[PDB]
Amino acid sequence: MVPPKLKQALELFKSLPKELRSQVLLEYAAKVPPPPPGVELERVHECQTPFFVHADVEGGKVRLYFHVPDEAPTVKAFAGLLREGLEGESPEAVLEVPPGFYRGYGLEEFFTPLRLRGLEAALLRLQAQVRKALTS
Repeated sequence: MVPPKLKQALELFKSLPKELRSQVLLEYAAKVPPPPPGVELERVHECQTPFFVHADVEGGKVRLYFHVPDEAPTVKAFAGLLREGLEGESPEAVLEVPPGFYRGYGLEEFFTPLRLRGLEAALLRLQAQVRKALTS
């Protein structure tokens, strides 16, 4: 099931005031460092913008990597929220995460049911990139 680091962010979100929730989603993106030189990110067709993600596990922790060209706030926001409650997590917990772990809160109403389509692909994709790690 979804980890705490995340459940916390979400729980805190649905708990935080909308107005704030907005500023929160922003901060998150602000807390999104760039990937290392070499790593290869896969574009997320599902999403309109050229959103590149890359899930992996080094040692015994997961390593999330996002790349936003237009540095979209709504695109980065999520990308951040993902790592916010995944970065450092396990490759099994990150997989145990459903494609709609933001429904039981108040994120969907933030990134719309459309924008989600793309954001989602992010997880689904990563989750597909993790399976490898398991036996990488």
